[PDB]
Amino acid sequence: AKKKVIIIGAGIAGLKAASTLHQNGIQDCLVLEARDRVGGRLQTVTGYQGRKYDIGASWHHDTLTNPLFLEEAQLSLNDGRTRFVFDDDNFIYIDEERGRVDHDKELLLEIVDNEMSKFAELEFHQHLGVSDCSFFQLVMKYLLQRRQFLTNDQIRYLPQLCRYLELWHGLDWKLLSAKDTYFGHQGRAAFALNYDSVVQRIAQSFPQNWLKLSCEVKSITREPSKNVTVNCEDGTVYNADYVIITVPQSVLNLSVQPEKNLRGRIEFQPPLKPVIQDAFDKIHFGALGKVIFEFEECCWSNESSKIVTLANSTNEFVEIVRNAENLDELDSMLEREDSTSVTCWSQPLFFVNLSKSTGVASFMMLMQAPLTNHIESIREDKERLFSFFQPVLNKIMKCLDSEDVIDGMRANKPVLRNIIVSNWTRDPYSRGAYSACFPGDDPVDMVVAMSNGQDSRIRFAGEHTIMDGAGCAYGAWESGRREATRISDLLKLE
Amino acid sequence: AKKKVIIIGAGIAGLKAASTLHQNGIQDCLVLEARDRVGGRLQTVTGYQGRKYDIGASWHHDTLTNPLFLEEAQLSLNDGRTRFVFDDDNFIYIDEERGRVDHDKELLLEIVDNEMSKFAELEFHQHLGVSDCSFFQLVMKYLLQRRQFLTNDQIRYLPQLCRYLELWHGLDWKLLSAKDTYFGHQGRAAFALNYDSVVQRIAQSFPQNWLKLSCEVKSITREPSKNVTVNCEDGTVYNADYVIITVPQSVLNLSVQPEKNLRGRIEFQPPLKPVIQDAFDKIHFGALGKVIFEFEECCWSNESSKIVTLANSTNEFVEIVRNAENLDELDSMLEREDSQTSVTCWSQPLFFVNLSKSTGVASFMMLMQAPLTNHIESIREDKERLFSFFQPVLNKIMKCLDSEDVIDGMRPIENIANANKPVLRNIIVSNWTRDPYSRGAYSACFPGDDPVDMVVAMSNGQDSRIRFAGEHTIMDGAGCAYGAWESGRREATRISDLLKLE
Ligand SMILES: Cc1cc2nc3c(=O)[nH]c(=O)nc-3n(C[C@H](O)[C@H](O)[C@H](O)COP(=O)(O)OP(=O)(O)OC[C@H]3O[C@@H](n4cnc5c(N)ncnc54)[C@H](O)[C@@H]3O)c2cc1C
Ligand SMILES: Cc1cc2nc3c(=O)[nH]c(=O)nc-3n(C[C@H](O)[C@H](O)[C@H](O)COP(=O)(O)OP(=O)(O)OC[C@H]3O[C@@H](n4cnc5c(N)ncnc54)[C@H](O)[C@@H]3O)c2cc1C
Repeated sequence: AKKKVIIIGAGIAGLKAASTLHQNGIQDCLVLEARDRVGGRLQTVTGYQGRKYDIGASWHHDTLTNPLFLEEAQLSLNDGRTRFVFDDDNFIYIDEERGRVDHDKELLLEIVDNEMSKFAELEFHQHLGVSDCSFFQLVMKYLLQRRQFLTNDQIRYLPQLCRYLELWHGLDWKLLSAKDTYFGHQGRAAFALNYDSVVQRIAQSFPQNWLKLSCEVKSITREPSKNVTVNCEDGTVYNADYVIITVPQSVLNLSVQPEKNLRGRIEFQPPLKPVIQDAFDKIHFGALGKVIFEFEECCWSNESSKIVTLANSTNEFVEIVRNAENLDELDSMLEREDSTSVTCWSQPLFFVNLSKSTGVASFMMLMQAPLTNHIESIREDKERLFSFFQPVLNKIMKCLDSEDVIDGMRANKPVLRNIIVSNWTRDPYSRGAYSACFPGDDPVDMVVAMSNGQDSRIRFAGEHTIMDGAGCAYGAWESGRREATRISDLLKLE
Repeated sequence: AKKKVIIIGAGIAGLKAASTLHQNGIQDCLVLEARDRVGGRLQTVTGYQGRKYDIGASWHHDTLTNPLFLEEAQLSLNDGRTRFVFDDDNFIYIDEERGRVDHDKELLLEIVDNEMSKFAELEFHQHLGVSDCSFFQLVMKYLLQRRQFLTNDQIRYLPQLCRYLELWHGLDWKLLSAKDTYFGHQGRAAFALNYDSVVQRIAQSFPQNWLKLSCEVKSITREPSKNVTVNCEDGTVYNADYVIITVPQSVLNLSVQPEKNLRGRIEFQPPLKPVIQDAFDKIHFGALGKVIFEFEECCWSNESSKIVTLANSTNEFVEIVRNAENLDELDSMLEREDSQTSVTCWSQPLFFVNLSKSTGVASFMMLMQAPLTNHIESIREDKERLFSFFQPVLNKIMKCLDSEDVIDGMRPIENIANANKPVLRNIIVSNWTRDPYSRGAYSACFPGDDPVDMVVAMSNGQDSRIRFAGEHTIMDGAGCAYGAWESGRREATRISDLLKLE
């Protein structure tokens, strides 16, 4: 029961940490995972007829700089096996009443969207001391400043188009920090085929007996006797020189709350430092969610792999923008316009057309908080799911030269065979999708507190513990490498 | 004759400087201009049937932050005049063999173009700075690094597509600094209608008797008796407390040469300070050119106002990229290919503005770059040769825009007319490379250039009395009309406040 290093969590951060420790000659380590599987928020599920889908992470982002992707790419150069596809495409944008709205010669929405993004960059990325605000408020500020140079249809539709950013963060635009909204992407993203192959390679790169599944860690204690004690729910006790904690930010947040009996919650003694505890006030957790619609066969146009459905907009909104004297006045007018039920048209949805990129007759749809929570709470009511998404699904088919969807879950018409829904908001070992900023948040606080450790022996890794690739699989992966490398170096000094 | 301020040059920098002096109550100033007109590199010309075109600057750039543009926009709110139109559009890209190549579900050229530009940003914004190279060299590196993630057609057409940036700098991709190639476009640009209204509104805002046209300044002397003496070509001598020199960088560059006989050259006594002379080695001058094609009427598709014809590309290039081991071998393989013809309309990218969609005028405004510009400008009076040169791209554009080949109807006596076909009526060409008072288009970076040196040396002045304004003297809006406008305001405000305080 005496270990060099114990890693809590077998997601990509934990797996890479173990892989790195082995690579550096470190022996007698343990990876403790609460689930009966490795991978954490990397999970590939099976659906209709053995079709595979990533229900967690699915893209390699930032392929110009992503060190994890580059490893996959180099392997692919050496054996010629396909591990990923570049599915970056020209976005189709769909409004309920107007239909297709992308690449329009009069609307030119993509062009004003870039100006909007330039506006956002200029608001923050030249200055210092600028107050943060919601993404919604930033768009309203843009419209107010540029209305003289925008058509009515541009004012109506542009705010709904730019909300695709909600699906980068997993948050509604009024919940989302403007300051953190517009980050740069370092090149195209590559769709993983699939992430389980990445997980399995890393998992196989260290001794297989290090791994302990179905092992929920319940407490971690530092005796002044240097060593760290790790208590598991099964009553097992371990003693380690070092400890790398990779549980999600959301699960870690449970430690600073009194209720002990929460699933996933780790009791720290001595308690997590105030800098760590206070950092939870300045960073939050988004809820990107996924729904997979599996069809019998593709009878729609494969013009694009990328399709976004726009939430409904109004002409009354345009009149309000043109008539408002200032931001404050704009806020008042929009409130009185507001004063129904959430539908599939209440928010933007991002649909990936897998038929074009992978040859599979399915759509992978991304949704955001607060929709994600409501949908995941009914993930087993398939009739109710179909009735909710039916209007957007039918509008999509229409715009893709096809016809209305037929419910075949129990000609050239699309037949829906199965629906798969994510569970991240309800799973106690993830409790949401990934770290995300509300207006006023400062992610650098958490990253600093996390990467400086609780003490020299108690360390942290994971998507929420690093700057580059923050929120992303490659950031989690790098953070794991980081902590293991540090510990490797300290261990050889003995 | 004794003057408070003498301004050399009546371009927008010089005009705004004079406007500013008058606005702040300064009297007895002079604007000495070598040409028989004001406006400098702002010039609106008249063509077929009274159609007007800006043959110099035509866009308000960076409309999010452009202070000249924002003043224009405020004026239109005030007086109901149309001064501009937003003509940013989705680019139509045309290759001679394949036809339209834009927004293509297989090629997706715009997407990898975006990636290349991100690659460029990453290349020159790491903490460790790197050596500059040509835009060409940068593009090749991208292809060599990213070939695993690019299809054959992407490798073939992308490098031709990206060369649209040649028409922003007025420079061939092998002549252009990669470091300065990708800069920030702060919002959409607005097409001016036209820049002559801008010139007239500033020109009319100071006393007309301040202006002296056809007045070439030949020397500027700072008497150790403290004032500045300005000598003109005709022999007229002037004395001033302050002088604002706004002649182009290309003309100012002549001052380091000894032969006084060079047209437009100004003799400085004492000579331009070493920090100024040295800055000329770290900045150069591009040659953006223009050709206007005027048609009888629009019989082409108005899907977009923005059209770019790509220079010819080969599948052989793709094979070379796929088979190269490193950068050195890639250069050798390309240089052999380059060794194994004449210059044509397909030897370089050309940027065509379709004025019919944005302005309702049945004409195209085409932009060209060095080395092509000076060659075309040299034959500007030979319409039939001009037509013959551009005929293949004009025809390819018409086909791609659902029309027919172009008819030469440039001679009125011939009574040429047609319904279905595009009838060319007139061709207008710029002359900025052969005009001694411009000698090119605007400041531009060769690889290794650092424009900061010139801007600093210019903004600090030759001394307290001898100041500089113009597009080449300012960081924000460098090269641009609004940079020149702001620089004029800058030097005049400085002098004006100084004079007020006495
Ligand atoms: C829907 C969705 C889509 C995403 N899309 C992308 C994408 O396209 N591209 C991308 O790069 N990233 C994406 N992400 C983000 C990415 O998945 C995360 O950044 C990354 O998976 C986080 O990995 P991690 O190792 O840091 O944490 P995890 O992968 O969650 O691993 C932490 C492990 O700790 C374990 N654990 C928790 N508590 C205990 C305990 N008490 N005792 C023992 N073990 C415990 C958990 O079981 C978990 O497996 C997406 C995420 C979601 C949810
Ligand atoms: C083809 C072309 C297209 C362009 N497109 C754009 C565009 O789209 N948008 C944009 O913002 N800018 C554009 N520009 C750049 C823009 O025109 C310049 O940045 C701006 O006009 C410079 O003005 P200036 O007053 O600084 O110099 P100028 O306008 O050249 O004025 C300097 C004056 O000095 C006078 N002079 C020279 N020598 C003497 C002398 N020896 N004695 C007395 N007077 C002398 C000259 O006659 C000249 O009129 C373009 C330029 C060209 C050439």
